[PDB]
Amino acid sequence: ATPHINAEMGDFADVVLMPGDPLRAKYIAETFLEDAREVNNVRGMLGFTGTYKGRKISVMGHGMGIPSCSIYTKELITDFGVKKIIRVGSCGAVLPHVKLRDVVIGMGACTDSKVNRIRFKDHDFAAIADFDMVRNAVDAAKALGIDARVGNLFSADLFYSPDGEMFDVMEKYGILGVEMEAAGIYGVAAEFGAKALTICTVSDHIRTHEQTTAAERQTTFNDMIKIALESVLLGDK
Amino acid sequence: ATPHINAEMGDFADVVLMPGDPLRAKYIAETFLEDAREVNNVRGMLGFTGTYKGRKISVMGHGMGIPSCSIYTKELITDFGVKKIIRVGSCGAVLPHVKLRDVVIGMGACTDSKVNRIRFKDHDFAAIADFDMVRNAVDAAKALGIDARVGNLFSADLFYSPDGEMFDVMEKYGILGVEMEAAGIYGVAAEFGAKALTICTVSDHIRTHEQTTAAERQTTFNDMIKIALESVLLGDK
Amino acid sequence: ATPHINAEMGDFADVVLMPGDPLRAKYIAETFLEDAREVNNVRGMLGFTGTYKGRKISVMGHGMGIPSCSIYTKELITDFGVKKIIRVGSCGAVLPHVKLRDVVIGMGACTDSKVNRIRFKDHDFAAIADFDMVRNAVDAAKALGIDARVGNLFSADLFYSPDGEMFDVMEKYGILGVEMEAAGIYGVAAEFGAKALTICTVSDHIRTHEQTTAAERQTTFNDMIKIALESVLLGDK
Amino acid sequence: ATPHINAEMGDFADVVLMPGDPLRAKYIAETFLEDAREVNNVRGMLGFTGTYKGRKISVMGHGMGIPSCSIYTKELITDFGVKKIIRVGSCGAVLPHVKLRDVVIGMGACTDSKVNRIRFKDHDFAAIADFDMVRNAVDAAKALGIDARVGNLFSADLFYSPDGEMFDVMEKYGILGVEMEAAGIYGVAAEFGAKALTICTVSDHIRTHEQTTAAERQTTFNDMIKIALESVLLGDK
Amino acid sequence: ATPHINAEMGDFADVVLMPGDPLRAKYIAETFLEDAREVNNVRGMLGFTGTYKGRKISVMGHGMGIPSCSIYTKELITDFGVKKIIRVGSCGAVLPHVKLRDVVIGMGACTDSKVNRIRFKDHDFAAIADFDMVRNAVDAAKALGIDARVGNLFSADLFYSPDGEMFDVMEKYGILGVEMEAAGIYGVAAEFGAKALTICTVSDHIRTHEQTTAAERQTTFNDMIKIALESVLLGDK
Amino acid sequence: ATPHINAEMGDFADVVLMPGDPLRAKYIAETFLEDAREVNNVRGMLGFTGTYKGRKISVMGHGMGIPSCSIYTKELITDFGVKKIIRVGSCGAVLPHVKLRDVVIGMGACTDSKVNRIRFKDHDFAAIADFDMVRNAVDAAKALGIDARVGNLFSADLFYSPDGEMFDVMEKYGILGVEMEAAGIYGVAAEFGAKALTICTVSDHIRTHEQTTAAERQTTFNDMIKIALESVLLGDK
Repeated sequence: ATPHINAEMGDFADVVLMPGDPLRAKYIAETFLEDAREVNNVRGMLGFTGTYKGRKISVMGHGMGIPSCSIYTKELITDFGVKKIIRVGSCGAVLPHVKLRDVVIGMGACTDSKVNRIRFKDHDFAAIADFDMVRNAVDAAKALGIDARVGNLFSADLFYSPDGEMFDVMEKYGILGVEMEAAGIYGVAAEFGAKALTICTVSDHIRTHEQTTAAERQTTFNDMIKIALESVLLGDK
Repeated sequence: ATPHINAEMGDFADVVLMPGDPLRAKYIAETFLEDAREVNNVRGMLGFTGTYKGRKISVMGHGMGIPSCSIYTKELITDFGVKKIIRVGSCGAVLPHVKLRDVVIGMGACTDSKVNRIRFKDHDFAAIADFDMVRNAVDAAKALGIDARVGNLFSADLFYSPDGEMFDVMEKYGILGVEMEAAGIYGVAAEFGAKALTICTVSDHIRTHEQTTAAERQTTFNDMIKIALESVLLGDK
Repeated sequence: ATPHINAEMGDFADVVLMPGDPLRAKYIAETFLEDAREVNNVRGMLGFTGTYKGRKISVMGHGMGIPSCSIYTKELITDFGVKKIIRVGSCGAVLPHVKLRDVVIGMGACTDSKVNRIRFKDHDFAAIADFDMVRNAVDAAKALGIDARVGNLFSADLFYSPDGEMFDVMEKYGILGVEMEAAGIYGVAAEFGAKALTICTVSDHIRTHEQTTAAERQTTFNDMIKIALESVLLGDK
Repeated sequence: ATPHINAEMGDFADVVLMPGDPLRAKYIAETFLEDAREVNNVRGMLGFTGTYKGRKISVMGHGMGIPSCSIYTKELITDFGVKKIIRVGSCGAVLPHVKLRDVVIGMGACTDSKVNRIRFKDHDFAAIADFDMVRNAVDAAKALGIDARVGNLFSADLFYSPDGEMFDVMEKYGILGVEMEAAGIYGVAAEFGAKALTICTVSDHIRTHEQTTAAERQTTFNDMIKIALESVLLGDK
Repeated sequence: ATPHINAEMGDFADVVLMPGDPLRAKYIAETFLEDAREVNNVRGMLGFTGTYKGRKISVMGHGMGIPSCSIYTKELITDFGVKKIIRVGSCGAVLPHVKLRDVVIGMGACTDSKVNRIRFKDHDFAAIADFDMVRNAVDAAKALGIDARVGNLFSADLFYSPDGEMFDVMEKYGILGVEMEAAGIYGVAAEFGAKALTICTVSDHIRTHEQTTAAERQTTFNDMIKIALESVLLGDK
Repeated sequence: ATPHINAEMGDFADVVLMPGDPLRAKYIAETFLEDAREVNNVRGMLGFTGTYKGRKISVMGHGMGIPSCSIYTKELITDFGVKKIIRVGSCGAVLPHVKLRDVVIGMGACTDSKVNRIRFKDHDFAAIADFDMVRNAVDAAKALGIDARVGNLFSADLFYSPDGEMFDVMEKYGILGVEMEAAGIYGVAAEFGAKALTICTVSDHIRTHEQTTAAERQTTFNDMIKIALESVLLGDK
C-alpha cells in the first residue's frame, strides 16, 4: 500500500483510465469491464480492475486539480507497475468552432500551475502526451466515426479564476479545451519515466454556458471511454 | 446547488469543518455531531450537518490540494452563506523541536502555488487566517490541556516534491508544518470576504523521517476536532 | 558596536519600539520613558533606553523602507540581544470602512519587495508577526478602550508607485493599511529567530483622502505607543 | 516584399522546409527540387522554390535562434500564404539511449526563451507541432525504413550556456535533443494560425564527443530531407 | 514642503549631492560649501544649499536603500526642480584587481530589487547614469590626479544577504562595487526625466576582508566630493 | 576554427565591427578597408579583415537576435583574441524628438530576453557598453561633425511583438532605439571579460510611421561606420 492507495502490486493493470470523479470510475467499471473488482477505496477515491475484450484494465478517480492527480499518478507509476495513464475528462472550449460534445486529445497541455517550473529550473517545460498513445486514440476514435481534435489543453489551478482575460489569450493561441489536470499528469509521466494521455469531451463553452441533458452527457462520456479502451488495444499490437 | 455541491442554502451551517478526506468528514459527523444528516455526496465529497452542544455545524471533505479545496470553499462561501471554514488536517514537521502529535495552527500559510500571485499581480500576498479564529482555537486547546503552536504552515502543490532542498529552507524560516491546502483556503477567504483557519496535527517528521502509527493518528485527530468545535463555541460568546 | 549602531551589549532592552522617524523615537523616550538615555546616534538614527513602569524598554528609528529597517532590526537581534521588535507607524487605508485614526495590527504583511522571495527560493513566504505579540497588543488595546483591527498590511517599496491599480487589488483582498516596512521586519525576525509586530495608525485614505489636525495626530500616536508599551508588560507575565 | 524577404506572393510554395544554414537551403534545392529558382537572398538568407515529384516546395534558411527564425516564419505565413513550416536541423542529445544520427521529431519543444511567456501572460504555453504533420513524418520515415523518435526538443537561447546543470535537468525529463529554434517556430505557428514541425538528426551527444564520417553525415542529412518532403506528399492526400 | 522635505521651491540648487548619511551631508556643507543654509531637517535627513566656486550646490542625505533614496530623489526632481543628482557613497569590491580607495563610477547599476521590474513590465531595464555626468566625473578625477574605474555597481536590498553565492556571480560579470541605492536613483531619474550619477569609493574588499582606516576614509571621502563638485562645473560649461 | 567561424587565430583583428547583415559586412570591407580579405564564410556569415588608416580591423555579420550574435561574439573573444566588438546596426525610435537618421550610441541596453537573468541569478543585470568605447565614439562623431545621442537601447527578442503597449513604456523610460542584439553582446562581453559597444542609426519611427525608405542611407549608415572606425583609432591613443 502507498499513502493514498490501499492495494498491492498486481491489483492494477499496467494501464489505468482516470476520470476526475471516483463515481465515474465506478460507472466505467460497471459498464465496460468484465469481472470488475474494487481495488482502492481510500479517501473514497474508488479504483477498479477488470478486463476489456480480454485485456486487463484499471480505472480510478484522480480528484480535482494538479496536486490531487499528481499524487495518484506518481504512486501508480512508482508502486503499482503502471506504464500508461489515460485521463478521461471534460473540458471547456474557448474557440467557437470547437463544438459541444467534440472529443479533444491533449497532445500538449499549457498551464498556470508552477509545478513544471519547479521541476524544470523555471524554464518552459512543454508538457506533452506520449505520441503513440495520441495516435492510438485518434485511430480508435476514427474507427468509431469520430474525428478527434488534437492540440493543446490548458490545465488551470482555479476553476473560479479571477482572470477572465486569460481565456482570450487561450483562444488566440488555439487552445482546444480548459481542464485542471493534464499538464500535471504529463509532468509526472516525464519525471517518473512513464506515458500519459488526456482525452476530454467538450462539456461547455467557457464564455457562454450551453445546456446539456444528463443523457447527452452520459452518451458522450461513453464514447470517450470506448475511445480510450479501444486505444489501449491498438497500442498492445 | 453549485457545480460541486448538490445542496440548498440552509443545508450547511455558517461554519464548516473540513478534513481533506470525505470519509473523515463522515467519521466526524457520526462521532461528534448529533442528528447528523448527509447534505452532499457529489463526487463522493461527503458533507454533513448536525449539532454540537446545540450549535449547528457542518463538516465536509475538501479533497487534496489547493485547486480542490479552492472550489469547495468558494462555493460554500458564495452560495451557502458560510462565514467560517476550519480546515482540520495533518502536516509534516521540519523543525527539530516540532514533534509527532503536536497541534499546529496556521496563522499564516506559505506556498509554492501560483494562485495567490495570479490574484495579487505577482506580488507577495501573505495568506492569513482570521485572528479571532486563531485565538479561539488556542484557547479551546488550552482548556483541553493542549498547548497548540501558532505560526506558518507551508502549502505544497507536490506531495512528492523534486525540490527536496526546500524543506531545509522551510526549517530555516520557522515553518511549523507542511500540508497542501491552507494558503489556498486563505486566498479564497480573502477573495470572497469570509474567515478561515487551518489546524493540523503533526503526522510525520520530514527531517528525521518518523511516521505516526494508526492508534496515534486517530487519538490526536479526535483532539483536533474537539479543539475546532469548542473554538466555534468560544467565537460565538 | 555594529556597522550602523554605535552602542554596546546591554545598552538596548530586549524589546525595541521602532517608529520610522528618529525624531519620533526621541519624542517617545521623552514622553513615556523614565531615566531615558540616548544609546545611538549613527546616521542620525536616534535610539534611547529607559524604563516604562519599571520595565527596561528601548526605542529607535528604523528609517524608510525594507532595506533600511532590515539593517537595524538584524543588528539589534543578532548583536544586541533583542528578542522583540515592535514597529509603531502610520499607514494609508484602501478600504473605505477602515477609518482615519483606526489602529491596525499587522498579523501579516504583503509586499512588492523581492527580499522574501530571495530568502524563500522564489516561493511565497507569508510574512507574519509573532502570535503572542499580536494577542498582547490586541489585549492592551482592549484594556485602553480601543478596538484594533487585525489583518494584513502591505509593505511597499515605492511610496511613489507607478502602479495605481494595485490599490484596487489591495482593497479587493482586504488589506488594512499600506506602509513600507512590516514585511521586511517580519522576514528578518524569521531569518534570525526572533519575534516582531507592526502596529500602525491610519493616517490617511487613498479613497476618502481626509487629513487631520496636529492635536489629533499626537493623541492617536500616543494611544499607539501606550498600546505597544502595555503589550510588552502583558507579554512579560 | 517583406522586411527580410525580397519576394512576392506566389514565389513560395505553401510549405517551406527550413534548415538553419542558408547554404543548406541551396544544397537542398540543388539536390532534391526540379526547376529550382532562387526567390530570396536578403541578408544572404537564401530561399528557393521548385518541385518535388510534381509538388511545389520551397526551402529557405532561418538563421540561428528563436528571434531569427521567428522573423522568417512570421513573414512567410502572413505575407506569402505559407501554411506549413518544416524545420530540418540537427540536435544534441542528452540521453545516452538516444543514438548518434537518430531522427528526432519534436512533438513539443521546451525552452529557456521568454518569448512564449510574453505571448501567454507569463503562464506555461506548451509549444507543440501540428499532429498531422508529426504523423506524416513518422509514416514517411517508416516507409524509408527509419523509426523516428517523437518527443520533446529543448530550444536554447545560449549555444554557450553558463548553466551546465540544465543538461542534467533536460535528461531527467526526457528531452530528446537540444537545438535553438523549434519552440519559437511553434509559438509563431500558434500566434499566426499555421502549422509547423521540427525534424532533427542527432549530430552529437552534448556530454560525450563522438565522431562521424562524411558519408554518414550525408546519408543522414539526405534521409531527413527525404522524410520531410515525403511527409508533405502524405499530408496532401 | 513635502512630507519628507520641509522646504520651498527655490531652496535647492538644480544639482544635489547625496551621501547616505545625513551627517556626511552636514560635513560636506561645512567643509566645501560657502555660506550654506540648512534647508531640510525632517526625519533628521539634513539638507543644505550653499555655493562652490560661484555655483549654487545642494547636499542632502538619502538614507539607506532603494525605497529611501527613491522618495527623496523623486521629491527633489518633481517638487524642487532638481535636474541632476550625484550620489556619493562607499562600496564593497568583489574583483581581485579593484583595490581599497579606488574610485568607482557607476555607468550602470545592477540590482536585486523589484522596483525597475515594476516600472518596466517585468523586463530588464538597464539602470544607467547620464553619460555626460559620467564623463564629467572621469574628467574631474583625472584633473585631480585620480584614475576612476567606470562600470557596473550592484545595488542590494539586503546589506545582510542570505545569498553569499551572489558575490561570485557579481565577480564573474565584472561588477565593480556593491552598494544599496544607485539602481533606484537611476530608475527614478528615468521615470521622472532627470539625470543622475553614483560615484563610490571602495571602503572594503569582500574577498580579502580588509577595510579602509578612519584616516583613509576621510581622505578618500574628500577626494570623492571634490570629483563630484568639479564634475558639476564641467557640466555647466 | 570554432563551430561557427572557419578561420584561425590571427585572421581577425583585435577589434571587430559587426552589422547583423553579412552583406553589409562585405560592403564595409570593400568600401572602408584597404587590402580586405574574406576570412569567414560559414553559414554565409561573411567576415573580413583589412586595414583602416594602417590599423588592422575586422568586420563580420552577427545575424539577427540575441542568440545569433551571442554565438559569434563568444567565439571571437575566446578563440580569436578579440578584445573589442562594435555592433553597427539599425534601430527604431519611440521618442518623438529622436529623428530619422540620428545616430544612437547604446551606453546601456534594456531587454525582454531571459539570457541575462539566466546569467545573473534572476536579478537585474545592467547590460552596459565599455565606457571608454562609448567616449571614443562620442569624440569621433564630434570630430566628424555627425550628431549622436547616448543612452539606452532596447534589445527585443520579437521583431513582431504581440505587446504593442511596451513601446509606450520604452518611450516613458527614454529608450533611444529598439534593436535585437545589444543586451546580448553586452552580456557576452561581461561573461567573457571583453569590451563592447553598439551604435545604431534610426531607420524608422515606431510613433510616426515614416522610417527610412530606399534612399536614406547609404550616407547615414556610412556616417555610423566612419564613427566606429575613427573611434577605434581614438581608443588606440
